[PDB]
Amino acid sequence: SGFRKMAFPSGKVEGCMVQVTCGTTTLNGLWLDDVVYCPRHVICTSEDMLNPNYEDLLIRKSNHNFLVQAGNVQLRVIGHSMQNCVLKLKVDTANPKTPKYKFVRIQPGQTFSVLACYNGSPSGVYQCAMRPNFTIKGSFLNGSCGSVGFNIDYDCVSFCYMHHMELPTGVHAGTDLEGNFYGPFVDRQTAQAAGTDTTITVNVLAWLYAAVINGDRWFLNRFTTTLNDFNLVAMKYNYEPLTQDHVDILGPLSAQTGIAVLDMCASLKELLQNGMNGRTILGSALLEDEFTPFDVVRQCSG
Amino acid sequence: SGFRKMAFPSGKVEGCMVQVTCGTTTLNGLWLDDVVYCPRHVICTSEDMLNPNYEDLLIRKSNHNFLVQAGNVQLRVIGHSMQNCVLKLKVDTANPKTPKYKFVRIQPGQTFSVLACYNGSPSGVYQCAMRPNFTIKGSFLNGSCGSVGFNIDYDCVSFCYMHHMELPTGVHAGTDLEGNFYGPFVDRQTAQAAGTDTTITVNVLAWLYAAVINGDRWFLNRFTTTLNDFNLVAMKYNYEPLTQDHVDILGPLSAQTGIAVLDMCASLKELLQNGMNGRTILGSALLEDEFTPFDVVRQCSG
Ligand SMILES: *[C@](O)(C(=O)NC)[C@H](CCC(C)(F)F)NC(=O)[C@@H]1[C@H]2CCC[C@H]2CN1C(=O)[C@@H](NC(=O)OC)C(C)(C)C
Ligand SMILES: *[C@](O)(C(=O)NC)[C@H](CCC(C)(F)F)NC(=O)[C@@H]1[C@H]2CCC[C@H]2CN1C(=O)[C@@H](NC(=O)OC)C(C)(C)C
Repeated sequence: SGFRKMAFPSGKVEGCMVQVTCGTTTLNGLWLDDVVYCPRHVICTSEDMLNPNYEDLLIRKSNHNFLVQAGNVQLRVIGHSMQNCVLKLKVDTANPKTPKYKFVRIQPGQTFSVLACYNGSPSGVYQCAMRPNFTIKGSFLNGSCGSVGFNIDYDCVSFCYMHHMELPTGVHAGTDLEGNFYGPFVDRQTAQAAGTDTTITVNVLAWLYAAVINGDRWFLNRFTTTLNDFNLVAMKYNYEPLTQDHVDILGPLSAQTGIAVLDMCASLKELLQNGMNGRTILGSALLEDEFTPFDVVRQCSG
Repeated sequence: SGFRKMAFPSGKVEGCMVQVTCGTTTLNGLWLDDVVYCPRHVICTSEDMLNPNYEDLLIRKSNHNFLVQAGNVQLRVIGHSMQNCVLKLKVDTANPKTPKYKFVRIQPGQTFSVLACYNGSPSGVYQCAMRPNFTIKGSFLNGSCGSVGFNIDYDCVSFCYMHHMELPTGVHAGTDLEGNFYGPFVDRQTAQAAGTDTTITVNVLAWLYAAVINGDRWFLNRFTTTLNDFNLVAMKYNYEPLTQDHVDILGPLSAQTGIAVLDMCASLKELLQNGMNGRTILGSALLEDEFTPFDVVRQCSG
């Protein structure tokens, strides 16, 4: 029993973190096979950041302008190219610690683990979700650019996020491992703000199932609701629409607990309208939305 | 910016996890140098668990009764001994992935990362605290025994917890890596209950400093309090006493934010008496107590 915000073991990713320096900018890179992936803004100076033309800035660089360090050893850069907002540095050595990996671009609502790094050294691991407004609520300081987010599927590391920036509200923006930003953000130091965020409804329902699996049932009720009437209440509280596909994905949890999805929706509706009345669910006084249905099944079934 | 429940990168510990089987009981072991450490209850049967005499049960075992598997390879057991509630199995191979390590017995209020494992395979990592009642609020299923808790200090892994059991309230009990239980618990399937828990006051204050460092200041006030008057209010809310040593440990955070410890105590007193009035601190509607002052400095300073 128990339910924690649980990250994937980070070992397979720790064995891929390197330091990348270009001029006075040092950040992290991801070394897989003979390629090091990092944010392309590693080529910028403070003046360039305001409005950079990355194609020009990269044309002015050579392989020797990039210093890649894997622990105590230097990896010679033998080639370079830009793919969207990432820079790919071909190196002379294939990483012997390269795990089985994939690059995936996730959807909002999906969770992942972040391995926060500084100077190519892993510092900590935590669990995030891609918010509906395409930001992540991470914990990143200057030097963390190039830190990655990932999921582990059996023995395959699926990389889904690379860190690039912090928005004025303290939330974070970045790209997939092919350098495409999540959301409308751009890698330039200019006025950008996250849109209004919403609650990931399917994940709140998944976490209410986790609470039931763990013996927290106080919020359950005899009522059911229709998907339409639930969505009418959900919109009012800035919750994402619950779809029939979401109801289907919650099927296994619904069957394991004997509580139909629309029955759980009536509990969520009652919680949204009345609050918790001084009570907690899984040690939280707020409705948690950063566990997917898969995270709940994984953690509760091992 | 940002503040998350952050675990240490688990790689160094993942490289030490093995599976240990004795009869039909399979659990996890920790392989460091040529020794595998695991819960001694691996030698018990369901009938033995009610009231075992471990000295007898171990005398009846031989090295060949223990099956140690490190991934796909079998590690031959060449010796065995019991130290408190842990079993130490000497094996024919020294772990080539043995990090720089120490075994430490932590105090209540200290935090650590748990690498949850099943059949010698790491499943997830999360952050815990040793509660004042000597339990941990973990997330563990059957098969997780032998999973360890640790801190990483520079390049040294300090192991502090090995998982053994779950109490009726859903919280967890275990030992240090030398097999001494935290708290009054014993490794036998009999009536045991955790005592009433309290809030780790020094950690709540550390997290209020983390909130200020991250721009959350709504709870601050112009008042100060005395250590005695704060402790009089703290006892009323089941909070641990705040000591002068705690006030000293919070010194660096107090100096970085310009808010004296007793000034922050007046904020905590006001929060305990009035509540949050619909507001949150670092995304929480409860006062968090599972970040130590060191965790805050580490995460906020990188
Ligand atoms: C990152 O480049 C790094 O770690 N380099 C050593 C750095 C990470 C900062 C933080 C707080 F998120 F960890 N990112 C930046 O400084 C980025 C940089 C690349 C893309 C634009 C350029 C500015 N920038 C920012 O994060 C700025 N934010 C915005 O411009 O938001 C619209 C600030 C420096 C935070 C104002
Ligand atoms: C652990 O032995 C294991 O993973 N083995 C394969 C197991 C872990 C259970 C859990 C839920 F915490 F992950 N631990 C036990 O089953 C222990 C076992 C060793 C010490 C006593 C004996 C019973 N036990 C318990 O956890 C029981 N709890 C108590 O007896 O609490 C007083 C239950 C089986 C949970 C009732």
